[PDB]
Formats: sequence, structure tokens, C-alpha cells
Amino acid sequence: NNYTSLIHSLIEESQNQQEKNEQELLELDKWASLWNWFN
Amino acid sequence: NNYTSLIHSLIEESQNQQEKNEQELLELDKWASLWNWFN
Repeated sequence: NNYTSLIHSLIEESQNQQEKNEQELLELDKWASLWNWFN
Repeated sequence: NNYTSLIHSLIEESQNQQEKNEQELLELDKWASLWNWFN
């Protein structure tokens, strides 16, 4: 019934994946913007 | 620039999504807590 500990682990996993996906998206934007500074 | 709003449209959609998945995980946390408090 350890479900409570595991469910909380899933919650954290869900947040680690969103935060990295978003991080990486803003990496792209910085680069694309520096890139468009020349184009 | 339009890569920027596109990046943001994907950052927003990734937020809403992550929040829905967290809500369905919270609802599972409710049922495991109910399971527990009974028995």
C-alpha cells in the first residue's frame, strides 16, 4: 500500500521531466535569437 | 523571431499538461490514503 511513497516519486519524476524539457526549450531560444542577430 | 512564440507556445502547453498529470496523480494519492486509513 506503499502506493503513497511511490505516487510521490511519480509526482517528482513528472516535475523533473517538465523542468528539463522546458530548460532545453529556452536553450534553443537563446541560440535561435543570437543566430537571428546575424540574419 | 517567430521561433520564440513557438517556443513559448510549447512551454505553456508543457505546463498545462504537467499540471493535469499531477492532478491525476493527486487523485491516486487520495485513493491510496483512503486505502490506508481504513485497515
